[PDB]
Amino acid sequence: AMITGGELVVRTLIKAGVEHLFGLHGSHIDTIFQACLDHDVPIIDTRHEAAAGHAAEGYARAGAKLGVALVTAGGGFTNAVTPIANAWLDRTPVLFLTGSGALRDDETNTLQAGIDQVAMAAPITKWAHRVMATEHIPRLVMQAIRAALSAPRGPVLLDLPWDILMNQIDEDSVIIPDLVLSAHGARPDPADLDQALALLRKAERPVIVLGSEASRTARKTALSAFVAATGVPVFADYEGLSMLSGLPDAMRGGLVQNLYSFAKADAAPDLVLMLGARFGLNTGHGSGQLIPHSAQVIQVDPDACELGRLQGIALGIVADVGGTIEALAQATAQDAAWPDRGDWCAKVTDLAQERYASIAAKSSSEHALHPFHASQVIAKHVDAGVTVVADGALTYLWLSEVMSRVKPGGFLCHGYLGSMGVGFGTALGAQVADLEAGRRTILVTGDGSVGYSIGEFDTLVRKQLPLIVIIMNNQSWGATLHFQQLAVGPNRVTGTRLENGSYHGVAAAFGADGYHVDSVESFSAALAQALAHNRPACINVAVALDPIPPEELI
Amino acid sequence: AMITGGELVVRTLIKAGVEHLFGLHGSHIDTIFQACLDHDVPIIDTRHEAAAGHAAEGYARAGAKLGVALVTAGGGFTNAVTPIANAWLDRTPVLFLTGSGALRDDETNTLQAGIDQVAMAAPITKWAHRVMATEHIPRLVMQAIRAALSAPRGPVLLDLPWDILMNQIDEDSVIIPDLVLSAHGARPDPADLDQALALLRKAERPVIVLGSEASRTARKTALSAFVAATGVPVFADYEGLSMLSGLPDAMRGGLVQNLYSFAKADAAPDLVLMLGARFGLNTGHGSGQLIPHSAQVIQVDPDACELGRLQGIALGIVADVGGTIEALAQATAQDAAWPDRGDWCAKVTDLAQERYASIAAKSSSEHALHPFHASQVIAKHVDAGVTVVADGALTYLWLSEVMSRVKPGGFLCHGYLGSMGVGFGTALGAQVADLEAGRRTILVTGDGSVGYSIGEFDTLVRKQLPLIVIIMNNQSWGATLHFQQLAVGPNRVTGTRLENGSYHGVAAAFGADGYHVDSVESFSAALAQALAHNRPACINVAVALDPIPPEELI
Amino acid sequence: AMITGGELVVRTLIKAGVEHLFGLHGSHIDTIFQACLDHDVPIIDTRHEAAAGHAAEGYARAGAKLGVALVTAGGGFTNAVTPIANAWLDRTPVLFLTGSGALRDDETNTLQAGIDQVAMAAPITKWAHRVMATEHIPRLVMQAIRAALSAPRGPVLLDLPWDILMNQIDEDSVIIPDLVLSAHGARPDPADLDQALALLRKAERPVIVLGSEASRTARKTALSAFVAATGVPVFADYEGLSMLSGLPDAMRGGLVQNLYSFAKADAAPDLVLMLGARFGLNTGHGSGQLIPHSAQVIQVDPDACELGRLQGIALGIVADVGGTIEALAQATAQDAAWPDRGDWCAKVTDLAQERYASIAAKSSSEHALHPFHASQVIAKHVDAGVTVVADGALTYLWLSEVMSRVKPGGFLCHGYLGSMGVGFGTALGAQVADLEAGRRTILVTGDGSVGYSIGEFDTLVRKQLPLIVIIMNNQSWGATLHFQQLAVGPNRVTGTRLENGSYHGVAAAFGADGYHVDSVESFSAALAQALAHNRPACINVAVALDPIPPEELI
Ligand SMILES: COP(=O)(O)[C@@](O)(c1ccccc1)c1sc(CCOP(=O)(O)OP(=O)(O)O)c(C)[n+]1Cc1cnc(C)nc1N
Ligand SMILES: COP(=O)(O)[C@@](O)(c1ccccc1)c1sc(CCOP(=O)(O)OP(=O)(O)O)c(C)[n+]1Cc1cnc(C)nc1N
Ligand SMILES: COP(=O)(O)[C@@](O)(c1ccccc1)c1sc(CCOP(=O)(O)OP(=O)(O)O)c(C)[n+]1Cc1cnc(C)nc1N
Ligand SMILES: COP(=O)(O)[C@@](O)(c1ccccc1)c1sc(CCOP(=O)(O)OP(=O)(O)O)c(C)[n+]1Cc1cnc(C)nc1N
Ligand SMILES: [Ca+2]
Ligand SMILES: [Ca+2]
Ligand SMILES: [Ca+2]
Repeated sequence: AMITGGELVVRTLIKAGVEHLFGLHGSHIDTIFQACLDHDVPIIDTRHEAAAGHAAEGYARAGAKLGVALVTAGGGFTNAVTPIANAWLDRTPVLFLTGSGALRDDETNTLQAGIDQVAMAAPITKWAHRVMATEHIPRLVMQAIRAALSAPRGPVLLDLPWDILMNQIDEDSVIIPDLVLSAHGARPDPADLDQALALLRKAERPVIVLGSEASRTARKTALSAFVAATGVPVFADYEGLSMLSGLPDAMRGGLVQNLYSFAKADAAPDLVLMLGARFGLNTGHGSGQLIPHSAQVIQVDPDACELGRLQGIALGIVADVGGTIEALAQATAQDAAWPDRGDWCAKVTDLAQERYASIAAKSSSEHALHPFHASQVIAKHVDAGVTVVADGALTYLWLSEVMSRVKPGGFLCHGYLGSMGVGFGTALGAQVADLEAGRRTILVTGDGSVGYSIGEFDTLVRKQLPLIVIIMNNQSWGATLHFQQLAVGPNRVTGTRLENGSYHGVAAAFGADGYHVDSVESFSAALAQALAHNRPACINVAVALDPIPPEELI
Repeated sequence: AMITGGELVVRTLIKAGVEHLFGLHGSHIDTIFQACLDHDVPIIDTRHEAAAGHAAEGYARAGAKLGVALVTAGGGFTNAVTPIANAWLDRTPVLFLTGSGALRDDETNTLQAGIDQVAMAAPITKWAHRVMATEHIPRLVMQAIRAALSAPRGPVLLDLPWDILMNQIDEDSVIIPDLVLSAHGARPDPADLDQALALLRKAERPVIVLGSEASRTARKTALSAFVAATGVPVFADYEGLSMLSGLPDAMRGGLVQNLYSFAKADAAPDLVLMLGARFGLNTGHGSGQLIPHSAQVIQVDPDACELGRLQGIALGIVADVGGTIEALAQATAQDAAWPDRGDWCAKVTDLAQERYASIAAKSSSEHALHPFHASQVIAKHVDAGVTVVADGALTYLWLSEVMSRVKPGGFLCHGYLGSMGVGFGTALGAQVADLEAGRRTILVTGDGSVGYSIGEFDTLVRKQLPLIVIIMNNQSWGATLHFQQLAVGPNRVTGTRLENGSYHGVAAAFGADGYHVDSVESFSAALAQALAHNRPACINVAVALDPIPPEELI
Repeated sequence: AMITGGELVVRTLIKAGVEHLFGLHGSHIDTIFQACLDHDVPIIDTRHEAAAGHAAEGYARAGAKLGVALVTAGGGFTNAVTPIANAWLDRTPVLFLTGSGALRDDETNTLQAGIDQVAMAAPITKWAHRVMATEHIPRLVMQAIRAALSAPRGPVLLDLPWDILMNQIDEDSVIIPDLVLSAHGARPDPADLDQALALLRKAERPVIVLGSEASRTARKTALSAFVAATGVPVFADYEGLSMLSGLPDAMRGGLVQNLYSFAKADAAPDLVLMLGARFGLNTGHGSGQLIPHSAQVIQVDPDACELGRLQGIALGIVADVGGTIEALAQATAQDAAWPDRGDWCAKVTDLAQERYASIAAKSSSEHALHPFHASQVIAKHVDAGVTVVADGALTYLWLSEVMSRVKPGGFLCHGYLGSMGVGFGTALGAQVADLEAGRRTILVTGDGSVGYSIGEFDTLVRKQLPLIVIIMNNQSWGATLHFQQLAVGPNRVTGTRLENGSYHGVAAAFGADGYHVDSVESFSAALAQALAHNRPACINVAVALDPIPPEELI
């Protein structure tokens, strides 16, 4: 009859539909651990709270659902701050559940207390709040979930004092609310949708650019219907890329990065329809190099701040991206009078091929394995049944060159934070979500980045998650070493070299399969072997450092 | 060719469509004052930054547009804090432009610097930011405006360093952006809209409740079309009241407080459609006294946190309230005949009438003028050409009982903050907005509350604003004195009596017309005379303290 | 046996030795009001929380003790923010006690809640904290007081939820702690004190500069002993000025401002001993105009950040200023071998006279009363039995010219915030403290500044505080109008004129004595008459606008 506050948390999460949590144990949060045991709710316990926080992100991004992180008081929270900051800029729906010092014995200099965790998370969350009463738990947890899941998606910090969690109350008096929040996002006014479709109809070279919000809602059947009716080529940033996987080949522009060479071929887009894609790092800021200044821009984003923040736009609609794609498909289903644009769809594909073929001709593995050749080996295994998680710096910049011609089930790369090392946790959580959908997860990381969470091979083995970790070992912090050589001088390299360590040996010591390769053939076999087994795998790949990816210079 | 940073602010403001500013001069913000002088943009300068901030709120609320407050470094900002907090909780679109210490001489213990103004405003603003470069001004001002105007509406702080404002750049080097933000808000998914209407048709006693976001968008014709087609009675909180003024009489429930006596009469609403109305103070929190626990609730709000915040709902839609109303009118114009609902509308009217009649029978002006009788005198002068601003606890609690039967052009009352004294500034700015709309502003306030900004009679006289200030003088901080008597004891009054001061004398000293009255006949005459003149006025009304308004008890 | 949380607050304040509180009533904080009634502890209730907050500052500054402000939830707190910011930069010990929304019904959109008051005050307090349990009240209130009173002095925000205050607990179980904090501040290491005294002994032109921390501890008998033994001239900023009142005339350098002309007469100080005085607005930043670059600087400040922040120093000691003055006196009491320096003490006095005599020759009241002549009239009445509070801009800049030759009991002027209008509240609280010591308080304010808190004449009358309010009426926001004329042009004056209002008429309407004067003779009589009566007084003084004070240009 009397239940704990931690029991109230879990019962509310269950009603919200959460099936997995990611965390690291603390006594402060044991009531949640105990309640999850009773309800058969798995908590994937990691070796670092950061890895657990990133895992919650990866699960959310790969699964297009809510991710739930569970950390303890003090160091538990502070270790989860990078994940929060990452999810903030990436717009990923994660409920960060954290313990804190009991409300009683406030200001007593006790263990794991004395830190204002809410204030620390306030600048990097949609909502950061501390629970003041055990009876408030169900409604506040549900409020937190509603905040995280709504447009634009983002992290929420819910702080649960040890006091509030251990407290026992009458279960018959406290109500557990349902998640009553519409799955269909708000759509544009018909007049705005008409104006958008009217501009798209008279455009000579229209282009659609998808952002992260297009991935969160994942209206794939609606997207295909709109694209098949209009015949407009679709581009996407890293986070929007997996949304292109269900589209016909002739309509796939790929990553927005290869819209760079369009100005030179006098093929700079006439109209650009930005759906969730923001003006920033991925879309070339307000330089006009990707999104042209001469082009008329229709931008749809749940945040009005983003509406033409770095560039003049022709139309700015505040609405949900999933709802807009749904609306665009619905309106165009009865239209049936759209221009051909087959020649324009051929031009965007040829220009993307022009880029890829140019890089291939300049790449050679005559002495050491070229990063681009290493990227191709992975690309050969990438389809709708595979989630690719990208970390490192040169590693991801090289990998992006092969990603726009394959159709991944998921592509989870760096966002605005660009924080090295987030990939391991991200991929771990992604694999948990991929197990549900019957997909395989592959992490492509740098030798520098992998060291951040290399202890997670233990978690892979303990939890039997068949994640394949590919380390692009160029014996250094690559892109930073490249900056030292190019921006300062060839003899000005310090603190960027990493000429030590057997990463596959580390993985083997944790119980995971460890491969080490230094050629195309050996890497091909190791990757094929890793895919064939239902085990955690590490593939340490010896890769050349000298080559400069086009995206580094740009 | 060379223009100041202040010029960039003003040129962006003009391109945004702002015609009035409210502020207090400072040397740090002089470049904005000088630029407004050149462009003939009037800055209504007050005697307190709080009044200027409140005036911008009142201008925003009465004119259903963007209010712009303009304050200086240090104390200029800190004096604007209450207006910011008030605009935050009330959801009013106000751009707060503030000066700050120069970026040069940072951390030099200089005049009006040394306080982190953004950090202070961050917990109570949609966005708070400090400009780092003069070149960034136009895009940042525009971004701030887009943030303020978008759902849910709210205040934005733009911190503009003296250094940044004084700096001069070539006018052709930085472009002034247009306000490219759709005036049409996002609307619900057709499926959600159809479920809402399906519930509305099936309901036996359906009710609509409007909130602040309905007033901000002001889709009056759409609301009228939707209401007439469905025949469903409409209620509103304080801020949504003026949106009932264009609606047919039989469909008017008045203020949401009227729902209280519906449970006793077995007439508790079967269904309630909440449009912008949040679960909180004005709707009876989660008590179920106004919004019944047994009712099926359709809630429409731009913020997902609010959806079923304190009470379980049947359907939670995240969308713009104005866009939703427009979508509801559009859908109900082209569907099947809706049920009559004539008898239910009559029941709503009669219960509101029975409350009004019950108070009138218990109100007696023998010995001293009764607050309800004083409220009736004002009520006989309220219509579409009148904006009523309410302050002062017991004052507005009594005044609310007469506001449902009348149809004001605007009704600006306390929100969640419930800060005494905000009314004067609010009414001052509302009068500026009413002047271009051809309306008259009347402030109804307490003797305690008026003292906060009593120096604004000077501003009324200097700027020739014909605001009528009605002071309900019960010679005390009334409601708080009642709290002491009811909750503690009869001999337990302390710090709540104000048995001093001729407020009509104060106004006269500032040059305003000053009336002192103590009866129905004398107050009627004074108010009639004040309405007949194009002059600012103060009517000091001696009123009884003992009467307890129904709304105080509940 | 069972007592409220508000009772615990008052019992703790009593044990701390507080005899007065300054506030404005709210139901949220009624338990404190009720407990003060029972214990005969006066709460000076004002007409604005800002005035109450400033009153707490003034009481603290004039009394050299702890000031206690008491404000309610929501608007109560936000109205008190300017006082907090002012006390923060001024380093004045004030305990800001604020109500807030009950911890139960957190996140319920209820009255006066939903604002994070702690986060808003965090950037401008030594400590901002919310009380989480009724049992914690006594220890946390005492902790707050210890924080405010210790070096450097500053404001503390203690947030007391309505919940926590109304809660009743067993009085026999909760202990009320004593204030156990040493009144003698920490002193420098003997080696540092020796090095300081050794530099002072060989110096040709040594000067002592006192800051606010010298006033807070007020070690007057120790200061005189050190000055009489060494014969070093003593300067002070506005806040340190009253500490010079017990010194011999030949040792009084006055305000640090007249150290400006020392470089021209080749009398730029050889050594400067800064005691609590910071590098900033009052000491001419790091320009070298007051504190020379060639001079060796010994700086003593409880904050290490301040130790040579804008200028190179020779010795930096982190210690309490009161403890240092005590230590300097103790060491020099047995020394008795100090150089004469009578000629240097004569030179500093002559240079101060040179300044005063130069201004007098340029001042004329032939057409309108000159601000300097008006300042002289006040100066004639200023001694150890008088506290002078200075507001306005030109008003205080002119008044500072006559202050360095009189010996005020107190001088409370603007600090770094420079916030216009703070003077009324400041003076009101100062008068309460002056009633204890048998002193009279005189506020010298501008016509612009007085409008901020002009309703406080009511409080003066209600509480029978004999404060004399002198308004220097130049029909405008003077210094800002001067900036428009000098920095932009003679025809570029907007929003700075105030050609309306009878301020004495306003004061008379509130029940206070109202004088209006426009000549030396009439002002002399009005001031003499105001001093003769034990009543609140307003002296509206017609004063010339055109004259430019030397401190404005500098
Ligand atoms: C009472 O609180 P407890 O939860 O029991 C814990 O916080 C603790 C217990 C006793 C002393 C100090 C800390 C402890 S003790 C503890 C186990 C440490 O395991 P380890 O194998 O390192 O040493 P040992 O105890 O087996 O000798 C954990 C995970 N926590 C929670 C925790 C999680 N993540 C981070 C970053 N810091 C933490 N303190
Ligand atoms: C331009 O800025 P850069 O400093 O060069 C850097 O931030 C970056 C990020 C994205 C693309 C290119 C460079 C990068 S790139 C980089 C090297 C990564 O080395 P890694 O071995 O993982 O991959 P690779 O580049 O050698 O293939 C570092 C250390 N940083 C700074 C950094 C430090 N610590 C953390 C948590 N995150 C970071 N991003
Ligand atoms: C329940 O809380 P209460 O303390 O009773 C109070 O906050 C209140 C009471 C009923 C409705 C709304 C607010 C009220 S009501 C109230 C008295 C208002 O006096 P006034 O003479 O203005 O009008 P009236 O009641 O006599 O008609 C005060 C001082 N307060 C606290 C307060 C103090 N300072 C500021 C800036 N805002 C505030 N709300
Ligand atoms: C150099 O900056 P300035 O803007 O000129 C100003 O801040 C100032 C402060 C100290 C000395 C000189 C000027 C001043 S001086 C000033 C005029 C004060 O007029 P007042 O009638 O009170 O006295 P006087 O100068 O005419 O004798 C104003 C409005 N401001 C800006 C301001 C606005 N609102 C608040 C709460 N505090 C402020 N300080
Ligand atoms: Ca690498
Ligand atoms: Ca009243
Ligand atoms: Ca003046």
